[PDB]
Amino acid sequence: VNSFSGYLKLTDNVYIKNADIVEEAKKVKPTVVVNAANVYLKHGGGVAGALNKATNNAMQVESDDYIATNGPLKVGGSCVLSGHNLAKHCLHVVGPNVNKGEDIQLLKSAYENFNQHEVLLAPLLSAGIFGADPIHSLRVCVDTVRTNVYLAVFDKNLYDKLVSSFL
Ligand SMILES: O=C1NS(=O)(=O)c2ccccc21
Repeated sequence: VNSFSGYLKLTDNVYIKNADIVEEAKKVKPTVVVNAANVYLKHGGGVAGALNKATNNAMQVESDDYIATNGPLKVGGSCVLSGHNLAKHCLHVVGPNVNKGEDIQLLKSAYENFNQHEVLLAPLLSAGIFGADPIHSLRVCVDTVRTNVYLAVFDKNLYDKLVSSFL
């Protein structure tokens, strides 16, 4: 038994809710929150900008030190950093950005990072301002992630479409 409340069960291991991931993280304080990162860990907008704002920019300060030491992530890759006031850890995962021309086949590689963590609070990778079809992102998630994932979908309209179209 864990602390996640109000989720619809899609599969053995995947759950979904219409929720602001920031507000969900603040309430649950999960072991792992996933960020929809870019390779530079520049948390300007979308999920990343909202998570970073909720940390009072501490996420960005830590991220800048990480990049200065290690260089950029790979598209499809990840790193584990602090969760600050939101979670124990933040798993920064880079899904392909369709609005930059990145290979959508890299979405499966992105979701494979989640399998290194027993439980995660996450957004749909490559959705929103990353330009991918969220229905596709949910299918890749279900077909790739084997650990327990709690998906927060900000947009109520999209949430209802994801549930009602789920196979
Ligand atoms: O894919 C998406 N995640 S979201 O809920 O932020 C959203 C809002 C509007 C259009 C698309 C999308």
